[PDB]
Amino acid sequence: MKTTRKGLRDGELEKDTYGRLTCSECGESLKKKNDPDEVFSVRICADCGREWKELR
Repeated sequence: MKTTRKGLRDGELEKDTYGRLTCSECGESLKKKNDPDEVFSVRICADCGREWKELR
């Protein structure tokens, strides 16, 4: 899954006051899904139709 570090530089994701990676295009905080195998957070945009890996 694409990493947030990349999306940010591209201008798709943005950091909030609480360091919450959300799609700057929508503004609304993305829905974080469970990650059993992944040891990090994952932000998926149901509006844009994409996913990003956020390292906490």
